Amino acid sequence: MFTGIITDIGKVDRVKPLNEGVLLRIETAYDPETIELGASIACSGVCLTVVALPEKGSNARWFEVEAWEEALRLTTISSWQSGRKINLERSLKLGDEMGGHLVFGHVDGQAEIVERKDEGDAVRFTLRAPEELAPFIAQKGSVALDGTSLTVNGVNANEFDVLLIRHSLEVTTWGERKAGDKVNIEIDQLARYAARLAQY
Amino acid sequence: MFTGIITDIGKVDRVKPLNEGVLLRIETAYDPETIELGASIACSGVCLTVVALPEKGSNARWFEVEAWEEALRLTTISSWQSGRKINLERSLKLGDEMGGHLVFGHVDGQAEIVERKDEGDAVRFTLRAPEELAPFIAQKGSVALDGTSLTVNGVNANEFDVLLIRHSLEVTTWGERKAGDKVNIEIDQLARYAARLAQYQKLEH
Amino acid sequence: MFTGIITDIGKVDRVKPLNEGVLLRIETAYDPETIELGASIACSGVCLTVVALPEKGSNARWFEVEAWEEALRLTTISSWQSGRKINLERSLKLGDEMGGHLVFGHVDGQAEIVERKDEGDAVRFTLRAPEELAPFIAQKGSVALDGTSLTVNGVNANEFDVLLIRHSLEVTTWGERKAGDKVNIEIDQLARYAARLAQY
Ligand SMILES: O=c1[nH]c(NC[C@H](O)[C@H](O)[C@H](O)CO)c([N+](=O)[O-])c(=O)[nH]1
Ligand SMILES: O=c1[nH]c(NC[C@H](O)[C@H](O)[C@H](O)CO)c([N+](=O)[O-])c(=O)[nH]1
Ligand SMILES: O=c1[nH]c(NC[C@H](O)[C@H](O)[C@H](O)CO)c([N+](=O)[O-])c(=O)[nH]1
Ligand SMILES: O=c1[nH]c(NC[C@H](O)[C@H](O)[C@H](O)CO)c([N+](=O)[O-])c(=O)[nH]1
Ligand SMILES: O=c1[nH]c(NC[C@H](O)[C@H](O)[C@H](O)CO)c([N+](=O)[O-])c(=O)[nH]1
Ligand SMILES: O=c1[nH]c(NC[C@H](O)[C@H](O)[C@H](O)CO)c([N+](=O)[O-])c(=O)[nH]1
Repeated sequence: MFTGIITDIGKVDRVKPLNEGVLLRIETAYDPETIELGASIACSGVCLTVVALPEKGSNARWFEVEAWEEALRLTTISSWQSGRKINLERSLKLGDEMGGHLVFGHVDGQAEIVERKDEGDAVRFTLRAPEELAPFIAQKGSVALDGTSLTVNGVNANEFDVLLIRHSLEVTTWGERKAGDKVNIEIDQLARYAARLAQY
Repeated sequence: MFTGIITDIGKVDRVKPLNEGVLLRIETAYDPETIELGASIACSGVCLTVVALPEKGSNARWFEVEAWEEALRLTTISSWQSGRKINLERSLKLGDEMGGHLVFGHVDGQAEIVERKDEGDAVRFTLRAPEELAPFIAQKGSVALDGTSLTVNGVNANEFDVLLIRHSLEVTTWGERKAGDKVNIEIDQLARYAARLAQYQKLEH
Repeated sequence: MFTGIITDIGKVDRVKPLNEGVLLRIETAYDPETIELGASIACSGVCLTVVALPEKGSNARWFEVEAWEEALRLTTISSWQSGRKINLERSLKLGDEMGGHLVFGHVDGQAEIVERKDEGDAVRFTLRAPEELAPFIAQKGSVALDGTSLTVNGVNANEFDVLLIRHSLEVTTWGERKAGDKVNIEIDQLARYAARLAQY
């Protein structure tokens, strides 16, 4: 589990093909001495488990993860190539506060940025989400876009807007986002359960 | 408390029947110096208390647990024989990373594997959950199956699917699971809070 | 921080009025050499700081704490008189085992015991929760009642059930608890998250 508070901008070093999957090497500012093997890291909102770390003595700062069929089909990982900057977040530690938005790294699909407009030192992004996600939006709660916890402001069916503040643009990949870009979308976990309960 | 991140594959050494209970001796890779009597260890998702350990200074690596009436009835434990491989997880300590979700080790019942499909080096498992548990299983939600924190992908009535990654298949008992097998199911406690608010709001109006 | 695993039954020796507060002197079985000035101790679920200790060379086994407006308003502290037995728990350190659940020692309010019923070695307590907390008390959920980590056995409107085992009744103030008694209530992190989302 995560909080959607991005702590690093990672970089895709290499993409290696696996049997119906990809091996991703991600460059990070995180100390590999603080990353245990098997740790869960949210990579642009995708929960992935660390499978390899640099050799003892090596000055390299990377971690390796494996993205399989569900992650490839639904997430932006399908388009990831060497040089791609990605949002990073470490798992929530027992004792730390949960905050206003829990993020599990279970992305529903890809939302598309249709408009980017500057509003002072902040940037308003207008997005379109897959049709099936529309009833979860309009509820105007919090959403995880590329692993970033964001408040849903205006809504028109499957179209919605988010306001990215100066700090968020600086410390996340949102500073380089533009119209046409695909982002990972994760609907609020409690809202998922509430909607599933409503079916019965 | 647990997170559903399996850290060892234990092996059932001894199965001893007691008065409405069973004494289980589990061989483990865990350091005996890290385990004290009264410790809680999730055994294939079942929270069990350590009742016996090897002698002070011994190199033997095992721990004993007792599964009573509730555990024997709701869980897969009733079928556990000597040689059975089980998923193991230590209780969360202050400051430990919660890699999965909040897992309590309180198994709600048993889910049956209806299909095992290869997805390259990953494996898709289709499961049938008890009817009562179905409203708590949501698409892209969390579930603890044999104590393993997993993302629920598709859901159709009381049937749902999960994708077991290569890493999980290698470090858990999921690598040997097949169609027809019964697994321990613990629905996400977060779903109970959604059900509670909906129950309170219904009683209100 | 705390886990809800009570380690001592303290006794209130003195209740002294302060300017906009209350000073409490608590007798404890804790080793006096292990209690340092400024240490956090959960007193019937209320996180309070040690303000005074016995002087150099004294054999006395007490500690002093100060309760302010928030604690006096929300907790049972306002009703505490000399001779009152209270649950005690020392603060956790990074890496400590957590036998109960995550307890911050920040009580949300007071729950009232409406019924006490024997069930073999165990005792079933029925409690009335404040209306603001009631929609966030769910079955199988963890709750801190008088600082004791307990599982919610059943729910019904504003009422909920907890089952107190023989050991818990023996080592905590729950053994002397009766119908009509007010207890401190602290909802867990999941309940707090659900309450925060409903508030938003
Ligand atoms: O393919 C993977 N999926 C994993 N999880 C599920 C994944 O997050 C979802 O399939 C994705 O978010 C799309 O829903 C992984 N871990 O959890 O560690 C992992 O390492 N690899
Ligand atoms: O720019 C924003 N940051 C927000 N949150 C903080 C953001 O998640 C972090 O700054 C970022 O993840 C980097 O840590 C928002 N909400 O939480 O709703 C929001 O609407 N906009
Ligand atoms: O039978 C037992 N049940 C226990 N707990 C409840 C058990 O987890 C559930 O009965 C089971 O998960 C089914 O719901 C134990 N501990 O908690 O330690 C234990 O040692 N033995
Ligand atoms: O195989 C998977 N592992 C996952 N997580 C990690 C898994 O719990 C551990 O690898 C395992 O418990 C061993 O530590 C998943 N998600 O978290 O979503 C998932 O969907 N599939
Ligand atoms: O009145 C006090 N409140 C304190 N904390 C907050 C207190 O726990 C809450 O007000 C109470 O639990 C009600 O929410 C103290 N410390 O933390 O040390 C203290 O010493 N005194
Ligand atoms: O009597 C109980 N003790 C429980 N836990 C142990 C209790 O917190 C301690 O015995 C006590 O705090 C003294 O250390 C319970 N749960 O944890 O759920 C419970 O429901 N009932």
